[PDB]
Amino acid sequence: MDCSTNISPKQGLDKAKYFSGKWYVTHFLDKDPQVTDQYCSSFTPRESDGTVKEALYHYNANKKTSFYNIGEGKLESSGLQYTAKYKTVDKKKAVLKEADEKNSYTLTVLEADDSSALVHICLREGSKDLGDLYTVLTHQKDAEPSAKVKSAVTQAGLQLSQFVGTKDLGCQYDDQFTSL
Ligand code: HEM
Ligand SMILES: [C-]#N
Repeated sequence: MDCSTNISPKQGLDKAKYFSGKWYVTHFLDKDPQVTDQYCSSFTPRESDGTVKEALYHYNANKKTSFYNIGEGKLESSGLQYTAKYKTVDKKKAVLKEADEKNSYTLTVLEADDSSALVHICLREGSKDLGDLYTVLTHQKDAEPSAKVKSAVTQAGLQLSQFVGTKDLGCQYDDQFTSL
């Protein structure tokens, strides 16, 4: 399944609002799961001189297992958009696999304000797009997304009610891992 084509970062976005705190996914819209399991996610993005580093957590709400990654990529000349290669780590950040050259994701920020954000993620391996995801983000677990971000969903051509809301999933987070 092809990642979504009309995706570009919102211009005028202040990078300090996006590379701020930690993010929790409150809603996600996944185009074509080759998996039926539903996930929760939290991550902590930081940027310096155009390089983005982010600690990334996923919790499988069906199996009740968690996995961990560290992404690294460069900002585009376009604005708040980056393609990241990623390490696979354990909960203590010990590296299981280094980043490689075939596995990457491209994250594009479509809205970000003081409390909330809307991003798009296209996950790829080699010549294949593996996932396309929109995620609504907030800075605390189950905080309400802002009006601005709900408007950005509607402006992306989407319906917020068609996203999966993560509150109902019994999410568990590892706030230790996403600290720093
Ligand atoms: C609630 C939000 C999310 C959902 C529902 C979701 C869903 C998934 C699923 C189903 C997988 C495949 C797991 C497997 O079977 O190996 C996956 C992997 C992955 N996701 Fe997400 N994801 C979420 C958030 C994010 C975010 C925010 C990012 C990036 C900042 C991200 C980046 C990745 C990466 C890099 C992998 C590959 C991990 C690997 O190959 O081991 N995901 N995600
Ligand atoms: C995750 N995509």
